[PDB]
Amino acid sequence: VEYDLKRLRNIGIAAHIDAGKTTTTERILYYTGRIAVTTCFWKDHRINIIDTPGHVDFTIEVERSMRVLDGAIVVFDSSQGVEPQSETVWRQAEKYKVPRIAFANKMDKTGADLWLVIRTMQERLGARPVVMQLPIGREDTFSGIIDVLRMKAYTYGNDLGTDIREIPIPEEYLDQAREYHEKLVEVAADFDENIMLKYLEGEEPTEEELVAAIRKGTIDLKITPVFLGSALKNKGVQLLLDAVVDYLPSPLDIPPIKGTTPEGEVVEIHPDPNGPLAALAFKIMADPYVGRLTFIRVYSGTLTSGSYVYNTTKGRKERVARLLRMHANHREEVEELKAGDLGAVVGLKETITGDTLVGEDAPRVILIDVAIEPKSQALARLAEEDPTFRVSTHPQTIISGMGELHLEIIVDRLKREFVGKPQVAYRETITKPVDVEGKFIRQTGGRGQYGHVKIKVEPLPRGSGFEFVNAIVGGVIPKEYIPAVQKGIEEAMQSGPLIGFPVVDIKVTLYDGSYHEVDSSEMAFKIAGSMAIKEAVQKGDPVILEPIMRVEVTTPEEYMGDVIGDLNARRGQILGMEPRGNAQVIRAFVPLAEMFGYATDLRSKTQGRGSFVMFFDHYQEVPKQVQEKLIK
Repeated sequence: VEYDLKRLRNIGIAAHIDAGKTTTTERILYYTGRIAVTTCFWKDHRINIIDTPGHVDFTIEVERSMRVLDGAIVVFDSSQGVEPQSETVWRQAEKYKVPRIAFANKMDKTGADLWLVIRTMQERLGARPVVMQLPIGREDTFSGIIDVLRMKAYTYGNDLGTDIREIPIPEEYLDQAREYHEKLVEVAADFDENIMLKYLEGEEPTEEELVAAIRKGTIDLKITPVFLGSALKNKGVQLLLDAVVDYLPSPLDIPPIKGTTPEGEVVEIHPDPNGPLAALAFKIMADPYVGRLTFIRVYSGTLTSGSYVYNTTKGRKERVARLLRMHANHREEVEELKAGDLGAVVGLKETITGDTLVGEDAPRVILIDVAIEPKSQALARLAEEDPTFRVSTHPQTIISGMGELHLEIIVDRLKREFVGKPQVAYRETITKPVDVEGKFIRQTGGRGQYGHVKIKVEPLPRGSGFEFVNAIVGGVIPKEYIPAVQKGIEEAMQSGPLIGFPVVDIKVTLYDGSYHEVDSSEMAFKIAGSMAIKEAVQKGDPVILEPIMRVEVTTPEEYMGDVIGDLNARRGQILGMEPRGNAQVIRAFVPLAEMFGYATDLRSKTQGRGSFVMFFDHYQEVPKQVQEKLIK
């Protein structure tokens, strides 16, 4: 027992609400247990069920769940083979090379057709599905299940799990079974010479040889075993578990994690339990009792309860208080988890998500501007984990950042778990130097105020910041007011003359002005300060800056032309492309303003088998034809 880096099946049930992700989890977990990272045992192995995002899209969150897992059981809804949805989910496991197997769920629901799945998987995804098992009974008849590798049936006696008897294949499926068993002994062959030499001879091979070779190829991305059953009817669950132990890679099967070490250089973090530790923080979940739980993954070394760790990605030092293994039914406080395994280190503050946690003796290694925004309790927690969004100032409630409506998730991680105007991040700038002037002649009723400055606004290199300098010689504007001025100015850059966005990249030089020996004030040189600007922005040929992005749309070659065409309409600058195994990805530079709704546009133009992703690339003007629209 204890541990073996070998007996470690780190998995995630990559699916969707519907395909039956949860119940494939509920049911898996129910059986282990008898005979954000749950765990348990199955026939000598520790199975680690690293919860997956499963909200169809949204990558950074999806991605994270993908680089911390090893297998990936993709469950398709039998009633419809690769429904557009399951495809992208596949696509994610594709982009990350995630070894996987597949479950032909709902194998008793009307639509039910194993082959419809295999057919589609072979067609649309273009993967080489092997055929591990055959169902007995049809859809609303679905009783037993035929294992074509060992040649034996499993007749589930009911929709509970209170009955199950191994049986010799009922002769009604003797031939069909025997046909598929041979296609199997044949795929094996591609992967194991020794087995082919026995195929060419009618000499059936060893079960190991078979199951072992089928194992090599899966872990190799050359095939994708397929199993079938029914979660909510309790047909095929156990077998799905043996599949996991049977063909999924353990931590030493995958390829070692690179990791940045200073002096740069990227290196190899292997799963050595007797070496210097290196962990990663992937998920944080506040706990009602015990509180803020950090969910780690131990890449190198061993982590022991009560140990001083050091968080490379943040400077802090941390005392890993105690440790916890979440279980379906009972948390499990433990004394140490060596490289390969994962869990909860309770008591951590300062440390976040995506953070590397080394040892105080180990060698230290580190393993967007949020451009869109709408309008006490909540926001602090939803800020516990999510180094992405931002609680921000501005003229007044503005959750801000990242991918369209991931904002909305915060909204349903708010008003559910706990508006309007999703807009772009424009800026404003002058294009030609302008020299100006402010004045303020008030009587305020009884106390005369006065302030008059003369300035010179100029364009500064895109990227340069703000610039204030003084030309006032031997006071004409008494040294005391200059600051009231720099502040009227500093307020003006909040809301540009045009569309009212942050005036940027300018060089304000104060050079002349005037004052009254008693009528002046501070609030008078702040007023004229904030006039000298607004005028001087609307009088230096004001522009509007905006976020040209960098998209990553993925179309199976099938629509790959009306995309590169509609993409074009997006003021887009397609620059390159590459083929992602099956389909093809076409990167581009589409001006952020041109993309709201885009989810849907790509949905349509491709039978929803399309997925884009975008990361803010930069700023640059927008030509009059746009600015003229924008300013209207």
